[PDB]
Amino acid sequence: VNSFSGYLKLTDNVYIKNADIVEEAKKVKPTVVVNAANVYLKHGGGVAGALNKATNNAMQVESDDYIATNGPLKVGGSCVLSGHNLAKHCLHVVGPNVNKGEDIQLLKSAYENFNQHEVLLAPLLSAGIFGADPIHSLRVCVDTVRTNVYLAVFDKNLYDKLVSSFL
Ligand SMILES: O=C(O)C[C@@H]1CN(c2ncnc3[nH]ccc23)CCO1
Repeated sequence: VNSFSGYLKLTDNVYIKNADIVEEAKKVKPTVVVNAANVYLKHGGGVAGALNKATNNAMQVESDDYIATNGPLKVGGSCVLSGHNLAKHCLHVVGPNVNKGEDIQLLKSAYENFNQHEVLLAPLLSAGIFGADPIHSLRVCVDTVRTNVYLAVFDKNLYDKLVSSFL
């Protein structure tokens, strides 16, 4: 039993809710919140901008030190950093950004990072300003992630479309 509330069950291990991931993280304080990161960990907008703003820019400060030491992530890759006031840990995962021409096949590699964590609160990778089709993102999630994932979808209209079209 866990503290996630109000989710629709899509499969054995995938759950979905119309929610603001920032507000959901603040309420649940999950072990892991996933950030929709880029390779530079520049958290300017979308989910990343919202999560970083909620940490009062502490996420960005920590991320800048990470990059200065380690260099950029790979598209499809991830790193574990602090969750600050939102979660124990933040798993920064880089899905491909269609608006940069990155290969959508890398979306499966991106979701594979979730399998290193037993339970996660996450957004749909490569959705929103990353330019991929969220219906496709949900399908890849369900077909790739085997650990327990709680998906937060900000947009109510999109949430309803994702549920209604789910096979
Ligand atoms: O979850 C969605 O509905 C789609 C994502 C969410 N993206 C966000 N952008 C800025 N702030 C945010 N807070 C929470 C989500 C979020 C934008 C669109 O793609």
